[PDB]
Amino acid sequence: MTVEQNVLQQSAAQKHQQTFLNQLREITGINDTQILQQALKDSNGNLELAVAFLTAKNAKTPQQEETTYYQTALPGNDRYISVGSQADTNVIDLTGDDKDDLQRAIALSLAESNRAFRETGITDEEQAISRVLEASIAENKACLKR
Repeated sequence: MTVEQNVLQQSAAQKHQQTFLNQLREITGINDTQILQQALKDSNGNLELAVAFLTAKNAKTPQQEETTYYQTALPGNDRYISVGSQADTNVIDLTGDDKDDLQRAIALSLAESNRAFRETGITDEEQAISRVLEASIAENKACLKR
């Protein structure tokens, strides 16, 4: 797939800096192309030195075996900030169980009645109008010239 070859064309003198520098990426497992050539100018042809200028601390060998050089083969990212954590709203009530409304239906009527009534009820009006007619003599005995 990624054959480390193809077709070489001269460039022998350059083959030196290539290998030496290439190495720097191998021993210390460094991945900086700029800091490397820099480690060379200071090493003056010294490997463990150019290496030292890069790690200048510790260093092993089985760390990261030159596997690739593109998408860092990133075999995983990591948990970011955190979850969303939405609102846990789910209480209240859509209906609110309000059956007292009808209690208003009848109630309201209880009004149209206590307002349509006449406090009386016995309807003594009949006995009245009557006693009146007679007052003037309701009917008539000896009709007039009319």
